[PDB]
Amino acid sequence: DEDETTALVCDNGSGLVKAGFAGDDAPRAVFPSIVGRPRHQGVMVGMGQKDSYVGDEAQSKRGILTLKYPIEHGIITNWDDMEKIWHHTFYNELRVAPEEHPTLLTEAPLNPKANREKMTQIMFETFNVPAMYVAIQAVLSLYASGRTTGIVLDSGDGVTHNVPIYEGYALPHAIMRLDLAGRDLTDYLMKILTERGYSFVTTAEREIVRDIKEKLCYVALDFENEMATAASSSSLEKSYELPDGQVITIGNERFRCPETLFQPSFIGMESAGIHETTYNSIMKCDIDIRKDLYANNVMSGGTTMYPGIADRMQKEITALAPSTMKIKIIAPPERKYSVWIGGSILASLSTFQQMWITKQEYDEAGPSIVHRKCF
Amino acid sequence: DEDETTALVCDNGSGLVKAGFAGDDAPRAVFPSIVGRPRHQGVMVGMGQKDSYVGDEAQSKRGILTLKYPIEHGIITNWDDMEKIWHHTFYNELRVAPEEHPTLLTEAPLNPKANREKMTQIMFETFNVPAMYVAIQAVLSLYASGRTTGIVLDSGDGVTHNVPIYEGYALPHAIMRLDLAGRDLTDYLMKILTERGYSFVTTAEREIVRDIKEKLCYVALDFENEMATAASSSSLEKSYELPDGQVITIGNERFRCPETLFQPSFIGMESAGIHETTYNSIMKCDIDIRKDLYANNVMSGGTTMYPGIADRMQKEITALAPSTMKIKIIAPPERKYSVWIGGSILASLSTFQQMWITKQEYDEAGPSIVHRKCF
Amino acid sequence: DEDETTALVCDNGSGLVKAGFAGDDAPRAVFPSIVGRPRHQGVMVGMGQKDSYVGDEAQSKRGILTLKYPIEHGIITNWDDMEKIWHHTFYNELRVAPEEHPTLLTEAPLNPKANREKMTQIMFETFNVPAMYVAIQAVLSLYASGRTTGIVLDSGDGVTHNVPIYEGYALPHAIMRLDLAGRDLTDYLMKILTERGYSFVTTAEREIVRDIKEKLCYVALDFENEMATAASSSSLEKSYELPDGQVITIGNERFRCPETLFQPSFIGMESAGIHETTYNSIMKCDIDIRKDLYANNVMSGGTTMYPGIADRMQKEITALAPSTMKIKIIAPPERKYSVWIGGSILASLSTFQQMWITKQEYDEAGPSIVHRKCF
Repeated sequence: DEDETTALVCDNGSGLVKAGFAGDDAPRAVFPSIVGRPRHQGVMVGMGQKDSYVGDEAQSKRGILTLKYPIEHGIITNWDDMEKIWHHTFYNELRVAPEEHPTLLTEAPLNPKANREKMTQIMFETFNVPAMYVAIQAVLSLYASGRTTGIVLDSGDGVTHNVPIYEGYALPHAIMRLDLAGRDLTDYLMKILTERGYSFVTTAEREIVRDIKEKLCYVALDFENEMATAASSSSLEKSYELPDGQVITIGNERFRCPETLFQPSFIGMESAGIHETTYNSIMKCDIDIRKDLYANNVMSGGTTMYPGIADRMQKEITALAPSTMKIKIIAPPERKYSVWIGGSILASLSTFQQMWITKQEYDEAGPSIVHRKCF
Repeated sequence: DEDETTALVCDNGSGLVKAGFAGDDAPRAVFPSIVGRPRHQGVMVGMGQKDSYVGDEAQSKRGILTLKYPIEHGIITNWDDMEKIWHHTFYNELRVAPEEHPTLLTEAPLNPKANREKMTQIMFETFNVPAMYVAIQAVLSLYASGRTTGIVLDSGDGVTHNVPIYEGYALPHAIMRLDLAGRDLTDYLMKILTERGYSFVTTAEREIVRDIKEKLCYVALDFENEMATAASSSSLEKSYELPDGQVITIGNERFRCPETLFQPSFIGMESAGIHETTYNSIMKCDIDIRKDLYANNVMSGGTTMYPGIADRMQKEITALAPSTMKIKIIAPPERKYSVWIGGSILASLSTFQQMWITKQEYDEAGPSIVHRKCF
Repeated sequence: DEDETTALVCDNGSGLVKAGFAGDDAPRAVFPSIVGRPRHQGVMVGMGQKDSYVGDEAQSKRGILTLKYPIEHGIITNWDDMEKIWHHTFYNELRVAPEEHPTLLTEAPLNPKANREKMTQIMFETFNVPAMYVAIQAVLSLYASGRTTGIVLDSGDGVTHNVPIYEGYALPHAIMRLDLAGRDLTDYLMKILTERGYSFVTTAEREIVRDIKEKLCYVALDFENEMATAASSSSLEKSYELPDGQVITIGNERFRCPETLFQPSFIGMESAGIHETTYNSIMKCDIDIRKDLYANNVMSGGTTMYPGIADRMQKEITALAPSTMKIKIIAPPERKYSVWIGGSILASLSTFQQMWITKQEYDEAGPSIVHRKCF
């Protein structure tokens, strides 16, 4: 803010990319993370007002774009289209030069070592940004929620991580990476459909599977109790019309898919569901740490959107843990965008200075600097 | 035969249609799959001893036939001419009534739902065939080979499939379709030729492009290594004169087209060439299958017809995959007809009892019978 | 041999399972202790030649298997895969029926009540074995060493125990269990590396850390003196190249990791190291027993494998313990396998018969039989 280190905020999420100024309630420019290259070349018949297709203009008219995804799962296949993406982001809708103001970015949990310096290198050395920082996705949520201690589960849509939080910042040991997330459930559902006879192999119908799950699917109170229920037909089979060709009936699979977070055995993971993994991180921390960790439990992300994810967690948690303190699960009305919300709040507040990384700080210790200050 | 279920084998594919009886090791009748109706027409002036033009007599004449192609990419646009095609197939060269003997047919991979029942309807209802079955094209090839292990890459000519095989039938989950195939190369060569200065837009010269490619074209050991070699004009440019009235000099382009099978970037595909696609299919189908798959990889169809196809695969495969097992490429002397050869053996053998569909099984499970029995 | 006992010897160890006949110099059949199920489902394409993957054949494929470990901390998570493991052990390489001959098994110290009987139940009632015994791991090592009294430290890999031994057998009261061991050191090394800038979160690099530690690591003599030495780069930093693409420099950390064995303070636990706990076990024991205990000290297991481990013990032990008697540390040329090289002597020998537990005795006494004959 006016030759101040503050930080303009860009969230690099799987669905859309949100960017804007520090100290502002909502993002300015929003577009899909895709960059166009030719798909059926033939040669250039003519070019539609630009060399490469990037952002909102590209998605609306589709076609030429190969639907190349620079960012997914937190990992980037090709850096070259990225330079164009930030160009569209700052110059076209923000209407401000990146050189003039500070930049804040969101850090996907357990991201590769190469990416932090590479992302930073483009903005400082290439475009001369006065300062910039990449924020920890899990840490931001805790301050936004208004709690100073606990355990936070936070997934943007790409990956899911369990990060315990203490008065001091958490370090690698306790934190674990989980492969179960909301996008995963959409992919998982197609796999189960195979036994009756329904298949959606191509990306054209990929969107449809996602649509089916959020409007009609729900989370079973207990999978073991309701399995017996599936023999009869009433609640499990519901008539639904898909606009394109045929009727689809889904019963047991509607709840079988959501059941994945609590029952990983069907999908194929060694680790137990989300409630079991929560116990592991809390247990190995320092002994005075535990009493206020249990009081605050935070559930967030796309996979917690279902009709009652929060209710299941309380029964199970109290059985294998100490009974000397309150157990409560906190789930905000809009936990899915809790990731984005924390980042905007950080920009607004000046408490954020201890947390961030300076350009000079990167070469004092080298490429290992991101690990040194954050997880 | 006479009443035993056995089989009559008729193969509908991208080149020619082969028909015969089970227990027989060679085809009885072969003709191109084309049916003719008037072209310029002018109403009618008489009949050329054939109401509709079908089979071997038709192709030699050319001229009158519309060159209507009943089968494209595994999909048939018009079924009315189909009835005539089988009429020529069984009644003339075979000299046996379809009504009298059971029929075995070949299934084009990832074929549309409408076609299985439609094909079945023509035989059992219209012509009263005692029994029939449709067999999956990738599965048949492995038995002719005699191998009980190995991966089969097979293309009729129209399409390319990377279906996994383990002495059984594989589900839709592990099978991929590729838009890159042997007929494709013939079409591709005209497309690339446009930058150089040659055009073959009309259908009259469509046949000619194929002829150029098979006799003189070859597959470069490494495209990256020989690009430099292009400047020297000795091996690359050969003087060939086309029978009609033009001279065509082809150099870099002769191997540039073959190069397409291993380097899709010039054509315009997001996926990597056939060797990479093989890795994609191998990772997903089953890990334990891999040790025996690399040793026994099989290349078949029009695509692998060009000399030197087997050697390139050996160098490329070891770079992105495990190095704990033997690497060899197996291409039989007549891999182009490998699809048909395997099918005859299944008809001949009594093992196929578990694997086939009877005349009233279709009625018992309804239109959904094909899906119930096979993927 | 067939008529009476003699007894087969099977050691259920940390990395390999050894089985064989009595009176034998070495074990007959050895394989890794792992059982596989499908890792990523996608049901089955063909079959990997077995319903379940067990032993040496299973390890070679290593991909499709779930890497489920039947033995951890001397505790078995799932009994069902165990039945298959013994099936491979006796029928495949021994080429003798378990039913025909008696079985001897190694007992992990301070093991759960359920396990002795459960292990016994499978072999007797399920397979009708004539006789089966489980031996005390700490007791066997002492006889192999040829010493009748002393303090024995023995760790296979999973756990570390300090059990003092007198002319008569020891009982729970004067024995201790430690969670710090040789496999722990492999895990421990990753935790320290965080300060320098190296992190290996995944299991793929887990194996690599183990490789680093045994070839170059050593155990520092008096840690407090050596910290000043840390400034000098001649001994602490060595250049070593990792096969997968990274450079690893280990200095202070190479000796600091082994240090944890003697200095628990760095990790954050209030549990004392091996030399302090040695004092604890001896103090508990009767007053006229200590003088012969101090003269002979036995060190064994993975922990004592590193060069220079024996010398440190002499200096440290006398500091907090009495100085009125000779202090000597005895380490055999091979102590890692000392666990296994104990059971063989008291298996081959006829004397061992009085010590063991047999079929009828288990039923006659009941669930209390393990306690009745052993501490």
